[PDB]
Parts: sequence; C-alpha cells; structure tokens
Amino acid sequence: KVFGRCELAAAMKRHGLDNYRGYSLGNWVCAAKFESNFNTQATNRNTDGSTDYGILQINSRWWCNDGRTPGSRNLCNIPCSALLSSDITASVNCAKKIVSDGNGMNAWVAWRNRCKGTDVQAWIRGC
Ligand SMILES: [Cl-]
Ligand SMILES: [Cl-]
Ligand SMILES: [Cl-]
Ligand SMILES: [Pt+2]
Ligand SMILES: [Pt+2]
Ligand SMILES: [Pt+2]
Ligand SMILES: [Pt+2]
Repeated sequence: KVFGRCELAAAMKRHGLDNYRGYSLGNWVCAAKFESNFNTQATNRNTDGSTDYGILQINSRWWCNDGRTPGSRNLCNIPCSALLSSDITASVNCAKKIVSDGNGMNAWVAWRNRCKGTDVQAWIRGC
C-alpha cells in the first residue's frame, strides 16, 4: 500500500504517535515520507547483511528478525515481514519500541536529515 500523507497521519494518530515521546505527528509522517515514500512494502537490502523494512525502514540487525542478519537482537520481537503489512500497526508498535529503547527519532537517518528542524507540520497541513 502507498499511503497518502493525510491518511497516514490519521492512521498514525489512531495508534498514538501524535506527541509520542515528544515527537509530533508531522515528524512521523515526514519520517515515513523520506524513508519509504509512504510505501508499506519498501525494502532496502544493505551490504552489511541487514535489511530495512516497511514504511519506516526498520532495520533487521537490532529491531526485527529476518533470520538472515548477523547480530540479530530482534528487540521488537517480530518477524520483519510483519513490518511489510498494509496496516501499519506492527511498524508503529516497533517504532515506539525503538524510541523506548533509548533512541530519539535520530535513529532514523531520513528523519535526522530531512525532517529535523523543518516545517514538519506541512506533512499534516490541510488533513
Ligand atoms: Cl500502536
Ligand atoms: Cl495500540
Ligand atoms: Cl537474523
Ligand atoms: Pt489502524
Ligand atoms: Pt488502527
Ligand atoms: Pt496501536
Ligand atoms: Pt489498529
């Protein structure tokens, strides 16, 4: 599924991301835009043996288990394929875990580089 920004915003809001750990909804929508272009099926297979999965490009070393990544921690306790679902619940739940495990949103390189310090509210404006 490729979400619209407003539809994603509403779905993220239903799962409690607005203001989750002090990060406004627009931050999360902006992170998704630049990580995956709102595509739930996005994958980026890295040279280090890991792969980034789904709408938030969550990595298989620390966060989800794809079975094939060295050093797997599976801190989200999920198979990475769950992060490729049409519904975003598993991605959102793991994103919240990533923050809960001592990370800011700077854990997402696209967030740091493309959303941090910007007008993130543009991404929910008009929704
Ligand atoms: Cl959730
Ligand atoms: Cl929930
Ligand atoms: Cl693995
Ligand atoms: Pt939902
Ligand atoms: Pt929901
Ligand atoms: Pt939820
Ligand atoms: Pt739900």
